[PDB]
Amino acid sequence: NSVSVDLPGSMKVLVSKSSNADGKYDLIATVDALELSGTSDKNNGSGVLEGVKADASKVKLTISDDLGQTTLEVFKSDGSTLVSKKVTSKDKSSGEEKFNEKGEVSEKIITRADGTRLEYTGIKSDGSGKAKEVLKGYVLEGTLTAEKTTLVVKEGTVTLSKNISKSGAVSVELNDTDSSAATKKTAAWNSGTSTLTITVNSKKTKDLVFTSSNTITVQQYDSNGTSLEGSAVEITKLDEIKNALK
Repeated sequence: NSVSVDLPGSMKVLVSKSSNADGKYDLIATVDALELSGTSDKNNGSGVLEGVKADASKVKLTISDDLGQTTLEVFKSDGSTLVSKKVTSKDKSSGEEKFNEKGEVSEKIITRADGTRLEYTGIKSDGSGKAKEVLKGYVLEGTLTAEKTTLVVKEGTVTLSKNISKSGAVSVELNDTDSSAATKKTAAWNSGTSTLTITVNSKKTKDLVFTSSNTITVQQYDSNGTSLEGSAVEITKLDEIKNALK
């Protein structure tokens, strides 16, 4: 008469209806094809379950006390060193890591609640590596250091750099090697509205907004260079970012 409990990370746990003589509850779960089991001092499905892979790697599922978060770990066959770790947090975002022989992270894939991703690969012991942000319709590529992620789009002599600091703060910059005052793009970043305003020949030409929904929109200014015109258009493909940089 166990009770099924729904968990973050698309998993379920069965918890015993009543406790044992020690006051503890039995837990069972099946993850992929793997049977895991454990015992808990709570009655709600939280606690620790363990099992093994067919190749003898140890597996542990840890469910936080309030059911808000789950962690699914795989270890070497003696249980000592991590091989992989997936944490699903209470917003249903996830972080999935792989580790090298010394337990150092070598890959980290972050999936946000909206499905956009940050993919960090080839991570070295200094926390540097390759980076990709996977948006709806397009990807942005660049690098990771312990200070920031920098994602880069090039168009003509313009380079657009989207920075995500180690703290998560976004900033964007634009650099153009065009020397002609008539055509050279410059830009200013407004952190309060997450907006990059591009200027050419001393007039504002467009606002690129990096939204909290992990989209980018573009809106043009009137020929006066002071009032926005029309309405902002959501970028759907990388070509449209490049178009905004022409």
